[PDB]
Order: sequence, then structure tokens, then C-alpha cells
Amino acid sequence: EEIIWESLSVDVGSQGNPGIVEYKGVDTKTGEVLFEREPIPIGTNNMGEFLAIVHGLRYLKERNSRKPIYSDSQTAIKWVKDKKAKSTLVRNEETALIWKLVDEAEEWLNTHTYETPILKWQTDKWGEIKADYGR
RNA sequence: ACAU
DNA sequence: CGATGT
Ligand SMILES: [K+]
Ligand SMILES: [K+]
Ligand SMILES: [Mg+2]
Ligand SMILES: [Mg+2]
Repeated sequence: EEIIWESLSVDVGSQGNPGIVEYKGVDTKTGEVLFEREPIPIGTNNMGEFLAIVHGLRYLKERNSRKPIYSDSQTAIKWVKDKKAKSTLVRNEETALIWKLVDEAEEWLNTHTYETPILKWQTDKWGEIKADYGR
């Protein structure tokens, strides 16, 4: 603790895993939805969590905001730190879209800079992250 | 085991 | 119960 309330919180929602993947980012304090990604027909939970963080980085950079990002995903936080999403999802025609988005997110990380702290939301102490889908 |  | 990840 404590929660850094002046922050952006992100989370993934899915119908199946692998399955339909979406994500959103919210103001940690107010819950206002700041962005939402159109559902992607096939992806994994961790790919969605990764895309959500990267989108948060791009969102905050465009707005000249120094707020941190919270995610509850140990995996996605690491993948962003590494600038490499180490997903097991097969590459085929069905997964081409998510893989294009993941590849492009990695490419963005490799061509841009940011100071945004990426923080682990401590679900066991604080409850569900504010961007949770309730599924 | 831990995080989803 | 299954799957995605470190
Ligand atoms: K949920
Ligand atoms: K497991
Ligand atoms: Mg999550
Ligand atoms: Mg959730």
C-alpha cells in the first residue's frame, strides 16, 4: 500500500481463453472509462493484458501525462518491461489479427520512450482492479 | 507456487 | 472444471 489514486488502471475481458479478447482503461479514482478496445475475435488473456498496458502507455504519452499504470497481470507487466510478448498462441489465419496487434505493440515499445511507472495492482489487499469487467 |  | 503465463 497505498493505492496511487492518480493513475490509470487497465484490464482484459475475454469470452474463452483463447477466445474473444477486449480491454479497457479507467481512471483509478473515479472509474471513468478512458479507452476501450473493440473485441478481437481470438486471443489470449495475456496478449490482451499486454495490449492494454501498451495502449495505456500510448494514451498517456499522447496526453503528456505522467500518471502510472496499474495492471493485475504479472505476465503482462514483465512482457512490457522486456518489450517482448512471449505468448504460446499458435499463429494461423484465425489468430492473425491479435498477433498483428501484439507485433505492432512490441514495435511501438522498441521505437518510443516513456517514464510511466507500471505498477502491480495488489488484488489480495485492495480487491478487484477498477477496470475489471465483472465476468 | 504465484499472477491472471 | 479448462486455459494462459513466470
Ligand atoms: K472479470
Ligand atoms: K497453471
Ligand atoms: Mg486482469
Ligand atoms: Mg479482470
